[PDB]
Amino acid sequence: GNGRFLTLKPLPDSIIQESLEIQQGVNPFFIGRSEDCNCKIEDNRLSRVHCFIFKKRHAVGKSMYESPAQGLDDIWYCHTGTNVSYLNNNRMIQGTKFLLQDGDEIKIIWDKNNKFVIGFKVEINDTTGLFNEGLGMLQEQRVVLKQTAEEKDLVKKL
Repeated sequence: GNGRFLTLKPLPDSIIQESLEIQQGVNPFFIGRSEDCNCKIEDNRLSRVHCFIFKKRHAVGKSMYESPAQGLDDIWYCHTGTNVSYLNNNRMIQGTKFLLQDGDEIKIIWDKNNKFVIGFKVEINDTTGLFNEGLGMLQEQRVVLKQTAEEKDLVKKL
């Protein structure tokens, strides 16, 4: 783990076959058409801050012993593109936050007529104090969350 905590690899299933590497030091990782986005994807439909993956400290209870997930950090995928995105089987409109599990393929654009399909595979190599890495633990909860003024601020800087 030289620095790349998470690796987003736009796989062949995606119009673009490149590899993106999020660094533990980079939070949140911005994605879109304009390289400004830490992540780089050239999709005419994509936007400047098409979407970004943000990292937050996992909210847990009180550990009265020696156990993990005692306040570590989780990685949330935050879609900011008007073209909406799809992760596994969840919808994510511009202004949503989603939990990212190791080996998560996120599709940011799918066109039936234009045959435009995108999708990157999240591969976590380094765990920068992650409660797990992003795949959670026990009863997986894959639900789309709503973005707030806080997340909106992150994109303000990009």
